[PDB]
Amino acid sequence: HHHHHHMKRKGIILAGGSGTRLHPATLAISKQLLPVYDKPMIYYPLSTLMLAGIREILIISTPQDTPRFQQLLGDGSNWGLDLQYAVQPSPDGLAQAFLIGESFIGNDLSALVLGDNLYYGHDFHELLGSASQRQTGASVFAYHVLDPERYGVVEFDQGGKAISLEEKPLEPKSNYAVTGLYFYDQQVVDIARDLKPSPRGELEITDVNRAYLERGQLSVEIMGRGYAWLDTGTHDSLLEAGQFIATLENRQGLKVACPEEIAYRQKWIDAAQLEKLAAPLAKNGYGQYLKRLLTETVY
Amino acid sequence: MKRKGIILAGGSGTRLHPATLAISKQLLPVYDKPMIYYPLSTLMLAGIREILIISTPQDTPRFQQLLGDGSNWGLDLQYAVQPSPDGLAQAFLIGESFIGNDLSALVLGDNLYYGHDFHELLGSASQRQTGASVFAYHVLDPERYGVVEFDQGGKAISLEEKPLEPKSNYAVTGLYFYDQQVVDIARDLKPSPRGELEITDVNRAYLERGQLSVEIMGRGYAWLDTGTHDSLLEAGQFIATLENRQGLKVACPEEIAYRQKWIDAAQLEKLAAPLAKNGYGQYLKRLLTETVY
Amino acid sequence: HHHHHHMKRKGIILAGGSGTRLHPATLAISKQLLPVYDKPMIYYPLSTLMLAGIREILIISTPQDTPRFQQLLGDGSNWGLDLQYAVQPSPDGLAQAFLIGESFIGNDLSALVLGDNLYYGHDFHELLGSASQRQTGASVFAYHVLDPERYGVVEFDQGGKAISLEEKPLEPKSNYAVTGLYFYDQQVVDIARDLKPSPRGELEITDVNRAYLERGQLSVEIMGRGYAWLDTGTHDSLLEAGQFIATLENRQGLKVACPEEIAYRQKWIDAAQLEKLAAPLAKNGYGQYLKRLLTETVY
Amino acid sequence: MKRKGIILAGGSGTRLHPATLAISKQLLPVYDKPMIYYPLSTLMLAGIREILIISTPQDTPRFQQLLGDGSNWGLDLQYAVQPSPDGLAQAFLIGESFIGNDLSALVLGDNLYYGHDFHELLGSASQRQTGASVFAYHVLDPERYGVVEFDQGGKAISLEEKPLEPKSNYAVTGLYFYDQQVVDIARDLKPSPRGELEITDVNRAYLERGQLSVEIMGRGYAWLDTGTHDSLLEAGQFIATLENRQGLKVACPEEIAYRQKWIDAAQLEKLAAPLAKNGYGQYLKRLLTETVY
Ligand SMILES: CCNc1c(N)n(Cc2ccccc2)c(=O)[nH]c1=O
Ligand SMILES: CCNc1c(N)n(Cc2ccccc2)c(=O)[nH]c1=O
Ligand SMILES: CCNc1c(N)n(Cc2ccccc2)c(=O)[nH]c1=O
Ligand SMILES: CCNc1c(N)n(Cc2ccccc2)c(=O)[nH]c1=O
Ligand SMILES: [Cl-]
Ligand SMILES: [Cl-]
Ligand SMILES: [Cl-]
Ligand SMILES: [Cl-]
Repeated sequence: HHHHHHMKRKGIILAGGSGTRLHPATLAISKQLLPVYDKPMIYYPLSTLMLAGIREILIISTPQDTPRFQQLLGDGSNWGLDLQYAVQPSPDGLAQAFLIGESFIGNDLSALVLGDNLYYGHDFHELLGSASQRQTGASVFAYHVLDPERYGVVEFDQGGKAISLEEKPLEPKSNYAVTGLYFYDQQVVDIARDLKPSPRGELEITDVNRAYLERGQLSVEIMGRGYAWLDTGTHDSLLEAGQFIATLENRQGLKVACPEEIAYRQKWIDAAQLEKLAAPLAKNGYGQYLKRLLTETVY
Repeated sequence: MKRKGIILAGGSGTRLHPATLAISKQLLPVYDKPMIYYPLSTLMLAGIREILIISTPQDTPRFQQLLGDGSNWGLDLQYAVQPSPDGLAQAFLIGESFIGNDLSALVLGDNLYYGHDFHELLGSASQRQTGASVFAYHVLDPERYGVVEFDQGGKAISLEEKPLEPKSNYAVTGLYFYDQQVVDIARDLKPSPRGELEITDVNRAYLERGQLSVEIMGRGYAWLDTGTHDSLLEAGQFIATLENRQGLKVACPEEIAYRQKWIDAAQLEKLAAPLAKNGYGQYLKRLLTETVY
Repeated sequence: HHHHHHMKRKGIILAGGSGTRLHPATLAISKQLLPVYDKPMIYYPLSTLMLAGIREILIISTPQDTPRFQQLLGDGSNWGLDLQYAVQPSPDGLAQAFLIGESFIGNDLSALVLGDNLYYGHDFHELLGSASQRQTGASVFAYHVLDPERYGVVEFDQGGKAISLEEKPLEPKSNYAVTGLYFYDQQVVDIARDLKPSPRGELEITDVNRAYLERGQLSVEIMGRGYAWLDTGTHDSLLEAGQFIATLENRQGLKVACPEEIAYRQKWIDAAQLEKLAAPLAKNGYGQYLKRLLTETVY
Repeated sequence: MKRKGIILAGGSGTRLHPATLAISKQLLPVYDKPMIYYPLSTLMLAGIREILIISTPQDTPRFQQLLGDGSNWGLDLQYAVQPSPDGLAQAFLIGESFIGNDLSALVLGDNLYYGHDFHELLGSASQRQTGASVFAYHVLDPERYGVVEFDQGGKAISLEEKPLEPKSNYAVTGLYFYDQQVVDIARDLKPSPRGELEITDVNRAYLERGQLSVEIMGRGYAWLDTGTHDSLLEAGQFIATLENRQGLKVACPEEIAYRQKWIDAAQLEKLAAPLAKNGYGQYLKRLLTETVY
């Protein structure tokens, strides 16, 4: 039948099971509900989507922990967002987010973020706003790491054009890992639907990204060394991520990934709404921070 | 007589929100294990195997999920709820039937202890069949705690809960040993000016009869609580620095049960199987074949 | 007499005494020779000047420690720089750098950096290159901090124009501290010469900066929250600075403030020279890093 | 008999360059004090007051500048040089005349110890008038150290220096107590395959005569060395976490001398005056008026 034709990019946060890998620390709750310093891990990637201008977001978690994500985040209305929830019964891979979120996505552009990925740096807002406005094809970010063999790895020719993607290569072609933030057009769900599980039994995001690469529709932007991309893969790196955020925040007196703040700066909530969000947290440093935001100009 | 143990793992209010909005503090990790493994380990090192875990209505089921009935670790665990955070002394009313006619010990669910001959420092408090024993520890900010005053001869003469003008820098730690008198003392407590049933009031009751032993926990011991986001990060880094230097874990309950002969080599072997692919299971398997002094 | 008229901006690092403040840790050596993680503190501000394109640099230290700075840094030729040395017998204030360095500066533009100031962030190269190219007036950077009362503080009108500078105000007009990096034109030495000591007995850089402000020649650029400006004011912040750098470097496998690297990327030294600098450090991670730089493209 | 002490604070080569290019590692800070305060404090806690400090030619004058003749702290300090890093056992040749006919103890200038009843753990090694005493400690990477093998009954039967295939995870720490035999044993040592005079060879010489006491330093003690940039940062954070929690310092030599009665309240008062405006002087002044148990 006939369709008609007349900002809308939707977001997805994958906040499912980290299996048994960080057990026993994660036996009683999801990794993405563990705090990084002063706030739940999931505030960080949520803030990343918000900085990209995305207000309609699906959170994918396990059946066991969806209610706790719901208690924490609600339907998003407090922060000028709309948050929806979906469950992932079995951790069958990151590309399953698109099958799980098919109805949520509809006919729109989308972005996927890993619920345990934290980014920090300058003009991040601008770096994200950019990729979001590129409507067709896919956009990813490559970042120089010490251990590229743990990641999807991008190979570049001498001109600096991406020419290949390999998932966890034993002999990486570069030290450039693909980060856990992905922007996609309307082709992604069909590409995902045609994926066959890898030898590990999982539906691989690198296969989605390779599909765009083969079509000549993959933009790979370098996220330079002056950005911090932390993930919380080990107990040791989770501790480092906490110390990192604590050092920045205690130095600056400004928070990284405060959603109330980001919504306020985006004009998604007003001063009066922000004041209401501060009232219940007024006795701790978090509510006090929100209060101070109403009476200060921050450039 | 036998001594039963109680871990109070109740609500920290809104103090660490939003980090703790979703889940209680004592279910969160300190480095590589849930915070509550640490006080549980403290009780186990005092030789206590019958333990009641008290937490909020919402999270008691989740402590139950995490720890089970304890039989996998040669423990006997029971659970109870504290409907509202109305004071630490409520532990003895909530746990009155659990305690029965036995000796007891209470540990706070967010207290972490590290040091040498702990097994021995606890055993000597555990051995007193009469009176109460507590530990005093020199801190920078005594006003946050129950504060003990000593006379010139080193005798404890007063306790004040969160004084505006502390008499010393010696705070009472969150580990308490009691005789058969504590339930009856807790039953006669009146709420304090802050609307709480105070553990310090209990301790003062023993002090007034000359039945409070106040042992000094020396500077060569580490007492950490997880009261702020900053100190929480400090506790994790501390445990990480010790464990990665030594190749030995602090407060691994499976290891402690095994060393106490509460489980045998074959039970530990079974416990190691689920986490065989990660560091924790690998650690437990290694405990089967290594002599550690 | 008649003068004639036909990149040349010179740099100065103040690396003098921190008094007794960090004693006893600084009894046996200068604070600016203490390592921050894996390299001496002074590598960081030196790298900052290098990133600004400055190759001619004066290091001001105490008589006691100048030889150790000389042993460490030499005359700069190894790194495509020229380094000169001057002593500050008594810690009489930061603005004394211009009287001490008067002959070094000559008729040129200049930049002053504090030897204990560390900066990290994206397009820092570009942010510095910018200020260096502004030839007339002065350029400074303002950064939101938790404790502005410890610093020179800048006040802005509602339009965002700087209107006042106050040195360590008990009641700061904003949370914007002036950072320890300063770019000056040819007027600075005369302004410094006319300074009278403050009540603390010191020649204040904020008085120099106010002089430019009163003339309408002070540019104050915001260094945003996605940049890290760390100083090493306390034992606690020195520890945090070390952990910060260690987390970035171990994540990325790239160093912050490696002068050999920066000189190589600036074309001030070639591959063969870099190879020679790596030979003596070949057994440790530092020399190994320098070696890897010859065989890798880093964007 | 009296026991003299030696701190070996010599060169770490190019291993931590460029951090240590300008100055030796043991002059750098661990948190708030120079690294060498920590082993000095260890000797002082073992009751040792006559101490020889051995370092590189370049930096001995700077240890002399930092520490003086020790009389301000009720110590008797002397200095000597190790012209080249030719093995720890060189300490006893360099210090032969210093030692004379007395008992001795050697500590490495970059070893940091923390734990309870250290004063007591050292005093019991200090009391042996015959033989040698060392401490073994469970580590993750024993191949970096002198490694001790035990039989089934817990007896030390072998030592290997940096084995490719360690017999256990028990490393010998950098603190050694010796009787009058050590100089003569060191004098007969031959350089090892690595061109070093080995402390492990000295220790094996005592072991062969059944005169090596190998005490276990338990897991409740922290032994830190500052061998890598990473571990250096871990040592500082560890000391910071303890000191800021307790309001008490680890390895403050002025305090240790005062508690040992080597200086009096009036001497400490004078020592506090120079740094009165910072935390360290404020700490020392506070020690005059506070009972710390
Ligand atoms: C640099 C870290 N990112 C970040 C930024 N940039 N901002 C400023 C900002 C948010 C949204 C719209 C305009 C400005 C925050 O408030 N919180 C943040 O966490
Ligand atoms: C280092 C803190 N304490 C501790 C000790 N001491 N032990 C040894 C031990 C446990 C039970 C019976 C005998 C010996 C552990 O296994 N785990 C520990 O956490
Ligand atoms: C982001 C931290 N700054 C930094 C940067 N940007 N670079 C890249 C660079 C240096 C000079 C010219 C072009 C590129 C380093 O090599 N070391 C650094 O420390
Ligand atoms: C915590 C490590 N040990 C330590 C101890 N034990 N003491 C107490 C003490 C010193 C000398 C004689 C009697 C008592 C310190 O003053 N500083 C210390 O660093
Ligand atoms: Cl920014
Ligand atoms: Cl002690
Ligand atoms: Cl960058
Ligand atoms: Cl122990």
